[PDB]
Amino acid sequence: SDQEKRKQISVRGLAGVENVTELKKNFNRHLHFTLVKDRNVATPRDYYFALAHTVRDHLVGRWIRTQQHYYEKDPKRIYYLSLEFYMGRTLQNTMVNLALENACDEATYQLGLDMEELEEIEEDAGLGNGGLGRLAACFLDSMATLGLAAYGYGIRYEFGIFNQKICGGWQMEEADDWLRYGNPWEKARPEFTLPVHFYGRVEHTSQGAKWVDTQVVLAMPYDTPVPGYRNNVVNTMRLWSAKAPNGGYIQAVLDRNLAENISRVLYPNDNFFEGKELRLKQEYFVVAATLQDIIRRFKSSNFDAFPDKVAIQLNDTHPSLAIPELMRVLVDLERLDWDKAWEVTVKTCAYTNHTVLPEALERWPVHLLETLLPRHLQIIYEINQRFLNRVAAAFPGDVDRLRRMSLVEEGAVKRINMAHLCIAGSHAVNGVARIHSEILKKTIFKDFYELEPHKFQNKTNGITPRRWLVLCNPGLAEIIAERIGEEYISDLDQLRKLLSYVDDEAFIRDVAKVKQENKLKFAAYLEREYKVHINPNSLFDVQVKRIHEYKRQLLNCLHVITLYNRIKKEPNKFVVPRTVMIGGKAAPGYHMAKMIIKLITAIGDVVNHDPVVGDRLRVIFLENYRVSLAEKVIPAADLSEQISTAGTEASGTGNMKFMLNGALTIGTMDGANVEMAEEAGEENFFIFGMRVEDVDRLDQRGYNAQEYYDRIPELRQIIEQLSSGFFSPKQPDLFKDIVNMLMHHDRFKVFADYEEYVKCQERVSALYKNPREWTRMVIRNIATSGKFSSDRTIAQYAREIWGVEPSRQRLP
Amino acid sequence: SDQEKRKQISVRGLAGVENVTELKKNFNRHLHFTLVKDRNVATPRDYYFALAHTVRDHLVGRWIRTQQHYYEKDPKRIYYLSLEFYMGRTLQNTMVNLALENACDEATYQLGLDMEELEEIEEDAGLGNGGLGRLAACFLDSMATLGLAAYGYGIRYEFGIFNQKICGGWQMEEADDWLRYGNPWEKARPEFTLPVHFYGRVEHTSQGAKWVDTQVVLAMPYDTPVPGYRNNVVNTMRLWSAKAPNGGYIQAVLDRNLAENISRVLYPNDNFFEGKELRLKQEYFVVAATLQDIIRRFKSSNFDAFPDKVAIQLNDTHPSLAIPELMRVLVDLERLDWDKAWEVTVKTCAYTNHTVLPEALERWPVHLLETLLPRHLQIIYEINQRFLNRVAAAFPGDVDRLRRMSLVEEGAVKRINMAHLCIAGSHAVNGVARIHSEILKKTIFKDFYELEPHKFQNKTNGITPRRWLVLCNPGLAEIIAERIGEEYISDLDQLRKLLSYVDDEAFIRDVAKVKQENKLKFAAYLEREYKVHINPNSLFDVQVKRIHEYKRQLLNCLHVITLYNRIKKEPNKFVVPRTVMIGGKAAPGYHMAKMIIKLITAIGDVVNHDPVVGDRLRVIFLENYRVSLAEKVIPAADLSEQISTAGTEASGTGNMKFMLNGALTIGTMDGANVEMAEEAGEENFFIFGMRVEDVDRLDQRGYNAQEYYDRIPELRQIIEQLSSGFFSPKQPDLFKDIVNMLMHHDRFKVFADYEEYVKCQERVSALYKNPREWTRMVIRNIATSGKFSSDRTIAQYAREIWGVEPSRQRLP
Ligand SMILES: CC[n+]1c(C)c(C(=O)OC(C)C)c(-c2ccccc2Cl)c(C(=O)O)c1C(=O)O
Ligand SMILES: CC[n+]1c(C)c(C(=O)OC(C)C)c(-c2ccccc2Cl)c(C(=O)O)c1C(=O)O
Ligand SMILES: *Cc1c(COP(=O)(O)O)cnc(C)c1O
Ligand SMILES: *Cc1c(COP(=O)(O)O)cnc(C)c1O
Ligand SMILES: Cn1c(=O)c2c(ncn2C)n(C)c1=O
Ligand SMILES: Cn1c(=O)c2c(ncn2C)n(C)c1=O
Repeated sequence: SDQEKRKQISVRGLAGVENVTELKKNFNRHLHFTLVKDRNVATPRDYYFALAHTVRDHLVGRWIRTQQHYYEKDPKRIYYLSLEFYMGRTLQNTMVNLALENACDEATYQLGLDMEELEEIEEDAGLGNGGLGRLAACFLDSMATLGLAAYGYGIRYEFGIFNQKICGGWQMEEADDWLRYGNPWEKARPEFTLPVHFYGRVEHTSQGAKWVDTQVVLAMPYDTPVPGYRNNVVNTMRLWSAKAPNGGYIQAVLDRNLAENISRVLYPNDNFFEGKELRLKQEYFVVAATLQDIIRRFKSSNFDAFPDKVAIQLNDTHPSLAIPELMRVLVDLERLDWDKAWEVTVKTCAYTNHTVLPEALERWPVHLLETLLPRHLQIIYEINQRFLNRVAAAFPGDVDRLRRMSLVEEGAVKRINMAHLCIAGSHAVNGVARIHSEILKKTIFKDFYELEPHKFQNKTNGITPRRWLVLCNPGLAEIIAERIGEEYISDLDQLRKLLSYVDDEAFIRDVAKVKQENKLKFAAYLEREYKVHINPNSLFDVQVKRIHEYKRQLLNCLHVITLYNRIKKEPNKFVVPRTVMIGGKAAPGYHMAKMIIKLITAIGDVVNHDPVVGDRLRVIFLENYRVSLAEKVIPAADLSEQISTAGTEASGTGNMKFMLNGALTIGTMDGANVEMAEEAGEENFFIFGMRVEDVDRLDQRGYNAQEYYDRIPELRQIIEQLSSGFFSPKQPDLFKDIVNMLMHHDRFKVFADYEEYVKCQERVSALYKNPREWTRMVIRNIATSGKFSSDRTIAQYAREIWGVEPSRQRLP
Repeated sequence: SDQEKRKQISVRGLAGVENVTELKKNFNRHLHFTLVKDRNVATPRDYYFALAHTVRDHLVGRWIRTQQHYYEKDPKRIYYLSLEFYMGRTLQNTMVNLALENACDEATYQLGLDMEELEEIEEDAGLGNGGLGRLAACFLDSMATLGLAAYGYGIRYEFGIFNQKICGGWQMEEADDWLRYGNPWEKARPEFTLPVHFYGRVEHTSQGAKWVDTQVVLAMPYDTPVPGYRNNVVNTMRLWSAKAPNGGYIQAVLDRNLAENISRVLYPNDNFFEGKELRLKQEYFVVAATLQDIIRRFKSSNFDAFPDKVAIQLNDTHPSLAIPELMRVLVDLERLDWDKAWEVTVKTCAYTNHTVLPEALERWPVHLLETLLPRHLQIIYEINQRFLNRVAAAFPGDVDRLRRMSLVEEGAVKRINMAHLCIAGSHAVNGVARIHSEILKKTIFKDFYELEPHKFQNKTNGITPRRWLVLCNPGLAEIIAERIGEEYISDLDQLRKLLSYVDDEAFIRDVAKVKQENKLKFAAYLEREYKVHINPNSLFDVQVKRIHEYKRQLLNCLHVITLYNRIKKEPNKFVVPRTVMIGGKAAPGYHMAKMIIKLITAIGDVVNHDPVVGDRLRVIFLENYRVSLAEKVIPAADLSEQISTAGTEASGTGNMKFMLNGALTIGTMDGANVEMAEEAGEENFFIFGMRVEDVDRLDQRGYNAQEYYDRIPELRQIIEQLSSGFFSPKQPDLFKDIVNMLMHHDRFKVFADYEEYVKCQERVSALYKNPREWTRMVIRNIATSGKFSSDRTIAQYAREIWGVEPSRQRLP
């Protein structure tokens, strides 16, 4: 009796067995009881919510069963700490991974509703800036699919990356109020709310050190379920929210907003460091809370065993404070000896580097750290002293090496090099692509690689074949399925078997049919939502990614102006029709990126209205590029632009998405482009321009953009057009800053790759003129994209870093 | 087909038929699917939520059916506009009104859970300061129970009235974060979000006037269901939330908090005007949005008929801007002629006055109104000019009357008298108790009553017998039920039949048993939650209400010190044991009220620890008095303190709650005390002190507190104790401000009612010495409390103001 009567309370029976009858029944239940509405007044969004709740209900039993499982079994747990999780929409992905997509589709049909229309109501969970944030998301999905006891820990931003609008040809930012109508996926967990301390001071009592007189901010966790692919595994992504603890009474209540501002907005900086204190607060916030929850879970089924049960993976140096924080807790609170604590920390943490550009790396002024986190700065200084002590003993007399490896950067404003802190405190540091990992060992991390070679590894990036194929390209996924089955969805290497169809007329006809369907659908979407008309019988040339100087959208601009100038030159000469699409957001305070977006639209203003050009060349800027737009435009792309200056793009992932969806790649030998060309065969790729050693040689003697301007008539014509106001009649000097940078301050040598790029583009159109051959080369790409599935990347992290074994064994 | 297939989507079948089996089934469903939890990790609060969701599900079918009904039938709609709705908890009230209390109680029993424990997890929706806010709440409940198409419109405050804590004997305020774990009762309605304009300017174009260049703030409505008593009627309370519309990008996103601050906190001022701009914003916010929604509903099944379909009731002058706003919309937007629009407005609005104290009435400086609401000030000036024109024609030559009746108050700071605006723009102005309504006609509103006598009415306040008897006092409700049935719950006048039992030994034994049970329960609650020990065999003397000078808690203080001094004087003389309880909150910036709370605890510090006093007299301050605490302490009260200075308390409602729950009243002839004494018979009451005419006479010759001090030795002793530091040893002069006020600046003549009060208290204890006679007099009170049920008050408002007929006919 009594406590035995609570056995009734169980997950035992849910909404049935996963079919149409019960699904409709539950959709109805949610529409009336959850939305307190009826068919007469239900709005489309209401219907979207009804469906989402019905679908989420299917997650619960598995969600609870999975966490119970990890508790029972107690496997080593993997913690992915990141300040970004670019998740995009969840509805379709959840249905796909639970195998409910067809049933929901039928159920909503019989209820007279259109599921596709409803799925469009859901807005992106854009809690990320780009690559790094999307990778976290692909990683969550792969770890679930691989049966890993993995937890994604981040910040629940009230406002994700701003929604971009184009006004007058310029980018205008708008707050991304994504939680306005609520979030059907998350589940708050008040009982797990934790305190995070700021400021205060440090007093050294008999015992040890004490952090006193601090300002407290509470961290409330919100759980979102992450389902593996049909294995009945549902993992958790825990995002922390800032809550105030509990000039007059009124103002004091209004001021609660100050402490809760911590989790308000995602800093919109992609590959750029801004040392704003609010950002440092967000970083410590997610770290402190996350570590408390990790230790709690560790204590609930001494610290010697911590590394055997815990793996903390740092996505960049953003959550690097986890290293000194873990030490603070172990030494200050758990009273462990410094060295034993240090051993534990290094064995627990592993750091992932995502770039090599100096401006993108974190260097926090010490004054900011001493006022905001006094004891962390003290611990960092002690970590430094003991680390430098080791290099001094390993390289006696090498004082300059000491200076270069120090965690502290002397100068006008003393700063703390976060990347150095991570290497000292992690047992593994990794690059995200073979070429990037190698550059790390030879350049920026060279000193460290010499002191501890074992520490450095490579983990080439990936994307999940679920969201990035099955989800976004059902057509491609089905034709691939009719030939080789469905086992590829969680074994992408099987795509290899498609090579056997390179000469199959049916498959060749199918691949091209699917691509043109997607191109048709995307064109319909653009005209409906933006009243933008694009020629579906043109070659879709697409470059989507954040606007950057290093990504060289500018190089792409030079090419489209060349295409236009050549046409005007020889109007009656035939050219492969092209629809050049460029999309991506610019960080708010990044002037040049904002100038580039304006140049793109400026070019379009001329090109798209020239009667002699007509249907032959259209240049359009895809507004507000985000995960959901990527799922639409990438499957409709013919040519994938991946033209970053060699050695600047650590890896790239969009490149992989394009390859997996039937697009041929034109790019440099940079990041993962190198490994993609190796997998398909360079004969099936469109590699061009300088190689890393080539830019290095150019650097040694000096890059003089004037030389290329003096030597290339076609290039001179374009710059003259830009300078003279040909693309800005009403404001002639509008692009002077772009021209000036190109001519005298181009760190990315655009002019130096112009000629080879244009010629390589000629060969792309030459191949496009032959559909059959274009299609056959596409096949050889898709068939070799298998190594770029995040399941492979994750399996390597697991076995080579975390020390855990992946598994595709389903749960009941 | 197609649209005929959507007929399936219906409320048709819910969680069954309202019994234990299905209830458990649904509680379980909610615990797993709604809370994403299971029995192993479910927290008590989780269980509280599970139950609340299960119960709320029972509301939906009725909720939808009721609104559908009003749409179909299209009755005249009643809109209750108020800046406060003191709703307290909803769980029990919902169960009670739906007749699910027993089933839920059994269902939770079989699931091994304790419903009472779970109900305590829910916190108060304290969106009110006191009487005025509670009245709105009682009114919502009565209008539902009476089958009226009524809508409560207010502001969804993120923070209700602060939670009061006592530290060092003083009140400390804490933000009331009532939405922390969510609100299971409300349902947001994004699709009904509306824009509210501020600042800007007015330009007069050909057509008319235009309000341009304004700052916009969005108003998102949240619906809470309000169930009638077992009639299947569920009405709506719509509360608006502030949302920003859509120094750098980051700061701009953080600054969204400024516009959303509008609905952040409830101003904690009870009976006091503070002209803060943020308050004016809240007032316009609720008015603008509410009126847009009202006109929408009016247009969706010309304006001549507006008054026949709409009734806007102003709870005080807080939402008075509704008058100029309705004119603005009708003239500016709907282009109606001024006079036709004015006719419409007056016929639509009716104003309710709640006080007579000058400091509690609204007078907004014109400079504040011209910058924040330029066109409203213009419309107010035009309303004034035309109103003054009428009085001038009705009283030719009376220029001073013009000056006194003007909506504009000249002087250093020109201001707008809101009360005057309401009288000019309402077809009915009403007081809240017979004596109050009469004072209005003779004093403050005299000029207006002379110009338009038809306009002035009285509507004596009430409380709902559901929350205030059935809910809070099940014991009393049951014994009353076993004698006369249950029809009284919605026909309180039936309580009259209890007079027939005044000499029934069974009933007399029962009434006293129920009261002692409640006294026992309350004592248990106080010791458990506050480790406060109270003698259950003492007479519970209780004064709970907001701390005020006019409510005279100070007079009560003088009495308890007298009780203590008399005991010390004659230690071995027998005295009726008393537990004097005083509770209530002080507005943050109200010094004297804060000094009073400190004096109360100070007195307790001496009294409660004097060994010679022992169990004979205990003085305790009930911390954080709110609706839920009222439901606990009032049913356990023996003596109800209602001692405001005659003519200051417009009506009071707590007085009614005490009478309905078996407590005898000691009070002045003020507010509704007068009508309560009339109903029970003054022989069954404990009326004392000056009458209105007595304070007026004292005012004419001047109030000299020194006279009473010179003439009353016992009074002199107390003041000497206060001044000398007897109740504040460590800080001798701690209460000098209280003494000084009493001696020379007492607007409420405490000293003048001291003697009669003490003597009247003697007669209370004389009666308490005779349980049988005390109980019989209690019976005669409860049996005559029937006129004070809000159902009666509401029925009068309906028939005499709104022009609609109440009804107890159930819906299917
Ligand atoms: C006690 C062991 N855990 C387990 C079996 C969980 C569970 O049943 O979760 C289901 C409701 C999704 C889960 C958990 C525990 C308590 C409150 C809320 C959650 Cl969510 C966690 C966690 O940290 O999240 C566990 C852990 O490990 O400490
Ligand atoms: C179209 C007529 N109304 C009606 C039958 C309602 C209803 O079915 O409500 C149920 C979901 C609780 C209700 C309504 C209408 C549209 C969206 C949300 C609500 Cl809530 C209202 C309202 O203003 O609240 C109605 C009104 O009158 O305009
Ligand atoms: C994949 C992805 C990225 C990263 O793209 P790269 O071209 O590798 O820089 C950025 N944004 C979105 C929305 C993505 O889906
Ligand atoms: C009824 C009520 C009031 C009003 O009480 P009065 O004594 O009439 O001033 C104030 N506060 C609460 C919590 C109430 O329930
Ligand atoms: C110079 N600069 C910036 O100023 C910048 C930026 N991203 C954001 N900002 C503000 N990037 C990438 C950049 O190179
Ligand atoms: C003088 N005074 C105040 O100063 C006050 C108040 N309520 C709030 N405040 C700030 N009351 C009722 C009051 O009489």
